[PDB]
Amino acid sequence: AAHGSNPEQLKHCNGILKELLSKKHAAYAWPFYKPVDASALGLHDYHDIIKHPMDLSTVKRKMENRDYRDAQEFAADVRLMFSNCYKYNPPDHDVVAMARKLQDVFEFRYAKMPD
Amino acid sequence: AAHGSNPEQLKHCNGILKELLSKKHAAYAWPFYKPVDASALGLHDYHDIIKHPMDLSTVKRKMENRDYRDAQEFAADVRLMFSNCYKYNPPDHDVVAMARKLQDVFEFRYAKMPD
Ligand SMILES: O=c1nc(Nc2cccc(Cl)c2)oc2cc(Cl)oc(=O)c12
Ligand SMILES: O=c1nc(Nc2cccc(Cl)c2)oc2cc(Cl)oc(=O)c12
Repeated sequence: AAHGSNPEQLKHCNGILKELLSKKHAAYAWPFYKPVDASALGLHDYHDIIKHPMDLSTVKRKMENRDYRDAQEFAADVRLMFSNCYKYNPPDHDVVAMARKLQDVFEFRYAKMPD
Repeated sequence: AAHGSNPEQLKHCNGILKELLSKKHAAYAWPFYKPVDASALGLHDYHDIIKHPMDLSTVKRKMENRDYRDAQEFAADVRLMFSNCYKYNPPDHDVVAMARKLQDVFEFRYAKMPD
């Protein structure tokens, strides 16, 4: 159901995406810039636990390829990225605190979606 | 695409839903128990700002009526509820702090989804 709102809402999503990637948030966004390299980090159970990896460079490639048909699809991916982090890591890990901070940035601006 | 996982994942979702409704979290979940009554609260702009209201009693009715076909649909509704709160209220409002606490409960247990 391609709504006329979809392109305008996808622009807002792209703006959020640019912000998450910006230096404003780099101190806590950086773990999510690129796909988790499980072997390089010694996390040999990561791909058994996480069945759908996601990261901001993948979200960016999808946006640039016009893969997302609506804001909801884009939001599901960004939230999947954070969920994977909450699934794999103990709740008191530093990367979890970073994920919650970035997700806070994401959720509050996603909530400002034009409609 | 009804996967064989969908009913088992929908059980996990129903467990999350029961937990969000439980007395364990009542001190911060209560604003989300029932649909926002905008007139009763004097929020005469609420339904201009919020185009898709959502609350836990609606999520519960949908679950009981077998409206959700998958965990993703259920998660989109719960997150919509929180997003509506972040959209309408100033970020330093008490209800926003409550929403973030409840959403924390939701996201960390949603991340434990069987798969
Ligand atoms: O989201 C994650 N991002 C990262 N980034 C990362 C961390 C250290 C070095 C480099 Cl090059 C990248 O690593 C993770 C490790 C674990 Cl255990 O879980 C995760 O969810 C993530
Ligand atoms: O989610 C919300 N839940 C509530 N509950 C609520 C608040 C006071 C009394 C009663 Cl009976 C219910 O009120 C809200 C007011 C505003 Cl401004 O925004 C909101 O998002 C919400």
